[PDB]
Amino acid sequence: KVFGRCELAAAMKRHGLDNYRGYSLGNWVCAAKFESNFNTQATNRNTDGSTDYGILQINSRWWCNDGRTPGSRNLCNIPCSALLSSDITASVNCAKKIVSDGNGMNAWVAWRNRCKGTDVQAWIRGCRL
Ligand SMILES: [Cl-]
Repeated sequence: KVFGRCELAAAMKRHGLDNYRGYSLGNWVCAAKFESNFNTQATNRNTDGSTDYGILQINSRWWCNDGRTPGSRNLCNIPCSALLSSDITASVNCAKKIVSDGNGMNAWVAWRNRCKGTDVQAWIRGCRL
């Protein structure tokens, strides 16, 4: 599924991400935009052979099992393919674990490089939340 901007903002809002660990909703929408372009089916292979999955490009190196990333972990205890649903619940639940961990949203490369330090409020402008 390719989410609309406000559609995704609303979904993230009702799943409790607004100001979760201090990260306002626009940060989460911005992260999803630059990770997956709002596409729940997005997958990308990393140089080390792990793969990023879904709307928030969750990495099999640490967070989910795909059975093809030797030595990796599965900290969200979930098959990576489960992070590709049209329903964002699994990705949000895993994201909340990731963001509470250590370096916060810096765990998402696209967030650090494209959202952090910018005015992210524009990402939720006009949305019915
Ligand atoms: Cl292994």
